[PDB]
Amino acid sequence: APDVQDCPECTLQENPFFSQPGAPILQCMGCCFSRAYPTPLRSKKTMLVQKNVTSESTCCVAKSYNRVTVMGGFKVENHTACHCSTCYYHKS
Repeated sequence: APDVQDCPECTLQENPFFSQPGAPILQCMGCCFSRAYPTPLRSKKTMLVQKNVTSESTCCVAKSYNRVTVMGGFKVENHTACHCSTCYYHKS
C-alpha cells in the first residue's frame, strides 16, 4: 500500500532477544514525529505544546523500567512504560 515510510515510532522495541518468561524485553526506540507539519492526523485538539529544536529533539525515556539486565550486564530497563519528552535534564 504505502510507497514511503519513515523510521519506526517512539516506543519500546520489545526485545525478542532478552525476552523473558512473561516479557519480550525492550529498549525504547523510535522517532517521535515532531516536525513543522504533522501527519494529517484526526484526533489531537486538547492542550499539547509543540516547540521542538534543531538537532536532537523530544524522546521517550521509559516511564517505568523492569530492567532485565542482559548480556554484558546490559539494561533494557525492561521498559514497562515510556514517555516522550525532553532528554537534556535527566539520566545524564
